[PDB]
Amino acid sequence: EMQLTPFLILLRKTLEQLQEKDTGNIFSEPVPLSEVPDYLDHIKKPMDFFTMKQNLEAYRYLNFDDFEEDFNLIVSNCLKYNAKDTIFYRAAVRLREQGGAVLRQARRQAEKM
Ligand SMILES: CCn1c(=O)c(=O)[nH]c2cc(C(=O)N[C@H](c3cccc(F)c3)c3nccn3C)ccc21
Repeated sequence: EMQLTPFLILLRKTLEQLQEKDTGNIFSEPVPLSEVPDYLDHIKKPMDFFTMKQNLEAYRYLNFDDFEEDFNLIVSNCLKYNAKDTIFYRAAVRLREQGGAVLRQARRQAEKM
C-alpha cells in the first residue's frame, strides 16, 4: 500500500547499488549461450542485471520480494552452474554477502513508504 513512482525510484537506486558490487560486470548481461552452450540444460530461469532493469521498467517488480528473488537467482544460478573452485562461484558468494546489507537497507526504505 504505497505510491508506485517512489517505489520504482527506490528499486532503480537499489539495482544500481547491487551492480556496483559486481565490479567485473560478470552479472551485467545474460550468460552468453554461445560461449556456454549447455547453460540452459541446468539453469531453468537465467537472470542478470540487464534483464532485471528491463523487468523493473516493465512493471514486473511491484513488491520488494519479487525484486529480491530475481537478485537471488543471479547468485544461485551461478553457484549451481560453476564449480566451487572457480572465481565465478566465489564472486557469487561475495555478491550474496554484499548484496545482503544493500537489500536489507532498501527494504527498510520500502517499508517506510
Ligand atoms: C558470471 C556469469 N557467468 C557464468 O556463471 C558462467 O558460468 N559463465 C559465464 C561466461 C561469461 C562469458 O563468456 N564472458 C565472456 C567475456 C570474457 C571477457 C570479457 C567479457 F566482457 C566477457 C564473453 N561474453 C561474450 C563473449 N565472451 C568471450 C560471462 C558470465 C558467465
